[PDB]
Amino acid sequence: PIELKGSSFTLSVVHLHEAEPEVIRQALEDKIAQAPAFLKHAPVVINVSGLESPVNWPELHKIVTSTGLRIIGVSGCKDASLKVEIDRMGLPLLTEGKEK
Amino acid sequence: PIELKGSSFTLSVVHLHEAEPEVIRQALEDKIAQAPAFLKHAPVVINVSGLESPVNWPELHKIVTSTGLRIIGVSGCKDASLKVEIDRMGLPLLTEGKEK
Repeated sequence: PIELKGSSFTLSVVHLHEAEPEVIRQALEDKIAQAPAFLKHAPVVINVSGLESPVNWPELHKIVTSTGLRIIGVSGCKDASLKVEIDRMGLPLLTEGKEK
Repeated sequence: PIELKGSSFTLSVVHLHEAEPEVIRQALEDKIAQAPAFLKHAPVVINVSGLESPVNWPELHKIVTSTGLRIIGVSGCKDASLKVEIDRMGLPLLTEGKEK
């Protein structure tokens, strides 16, 4: 009645780099206008490896979703208390594979 | 400030087969007890290709999440009104790749 399998999926990953909350919002909006086919309502993994601790995750989360991007999970997290904040929302942490 | 990339992820996929709502719940619980490491709170893609139209998605959704599985997206959907019901929740439809 129920079967558990592994599978490869090709997901879009938004690599965030250290910047002011308003600069991030602006950059995301500009990218959605530039690439509407790829980014309008896009389900995405958020890569936070380019961010510097401490990350204000409730704020960043609200900025990303405010743009319509649907956050699948978060990759590149090393910081322990950033992990706690991500789990509090119940978002998966994910491990990336080869570029696709 | 922001970079868009493609990447491969290996996600767990729960292949659902046509069965009574209560039989599905039972099977999911048994699988969580059998394989707790792989399935307790597991983020998962739900494959509905083994299901027969019409699917009662609000009901099935509530049964799957009731067990603690976190639904990443849904794969194998062909039925058009099942797609509508899935989008109403804002869940991504996903395309599977090679077994991993």
